[PDB]
Amino acid sequence: MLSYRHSFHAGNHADVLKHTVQSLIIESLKEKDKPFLYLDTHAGAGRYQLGSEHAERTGEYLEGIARIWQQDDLPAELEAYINVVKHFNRSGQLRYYPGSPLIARLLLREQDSLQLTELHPSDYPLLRSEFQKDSRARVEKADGFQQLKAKLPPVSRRGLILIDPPYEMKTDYQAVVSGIAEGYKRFATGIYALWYPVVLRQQIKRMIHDLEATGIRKILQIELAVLPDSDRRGMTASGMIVINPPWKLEQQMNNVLPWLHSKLVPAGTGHATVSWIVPE
Ligand SMILES: Nc1ncnc2c1ncn2[C@@H]1O[C@H](CSCC[C@H](N)C(=O)O)[C@@H](O)[C@H]1O
Ligand SMILES: Nc1ncnc2c1ncn2[C@@H]1O[C@H](COP(=O)(O)O)[C@@H](O)[C@H]1O
Ligand code: NA
Repeated sequence: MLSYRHSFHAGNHADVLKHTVQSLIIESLKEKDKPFLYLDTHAGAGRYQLGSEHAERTGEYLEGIARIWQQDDLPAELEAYINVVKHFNRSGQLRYYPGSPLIARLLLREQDSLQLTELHPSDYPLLRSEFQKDSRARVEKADGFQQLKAKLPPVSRRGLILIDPPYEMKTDYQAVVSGIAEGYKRFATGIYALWYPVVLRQQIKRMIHDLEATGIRKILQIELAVLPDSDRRGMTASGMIVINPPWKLEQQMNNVLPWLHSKLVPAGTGHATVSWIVPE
């Protein structure tokens, strides 16, 4: 029961990919003056201490955000994201990492809104504090999957829905698919971004098969692996599955994925790909 702590992983290569994609979608949504909703089902604490015992135990951020945030040849597509990270580390030392809600908080406009949920009794109060002074946001201690029913469609009728569970419970692999189906039924023009870990490739193949079976079209897959697939314990890769991606996203990812992979994976192992699960 909610034993997962994101602090162990905050700012690792999966977070870099996830937040790169999140930021690019937000920038696309901002192109039109009309307001939109940012809905984060599994929101986390908001920000993470990289000097914490958890972060330093794995040191995963050292192979993630650390490898790109001070690069002089940073691709333009990453500027919005990296500028948020720099805002939280103005000393130039890498000490704090902004989670999805804070990236959203700093990229959204005055007219936009945020709806965030987190169940963990350490992380929810921290998330609440991050948004006490920002009336654009609503933060609730409740099941994120339920929000795909309760909060869609938004009155603004525009939005990004980030679904980023920890997959501590293996039912998550089914729940993300059923949850997307329910949300899509209520709000078919929404942009849905689903993060997934590759611990067992067969789990992911089954998940993608289930997603195809919903009949939903226009499904883009973006994956970055630091190691080839393995049956061993660890996560060798992660990806973003994006439903209704903005028209530029595929090209933007083709522009930045090789650079990202070269920086995050100096040994050149694994892969990085963008492809359609379901076209048109
Ligand atoms: N059913 C559920 N509803 C809401 N939060 C959940 C949940 N099950 C697990 N969680 C929380 O989901 C989170 C996944 S990590 C979230 C990271 C965040 N989206 C970011 O990018 O920074 C954990 O904080 C965990 O406590
Ligand atoms: N966000 C993440 N980033 C990197 N590794 C992760 C993440 N979530 C889970 N893992 C790893 O995936 C493996 C399987 O998780 P578990 O079975 O819960 O230990 C463990 O090695 C975890 O550390
Ligand atoms: Na996770």
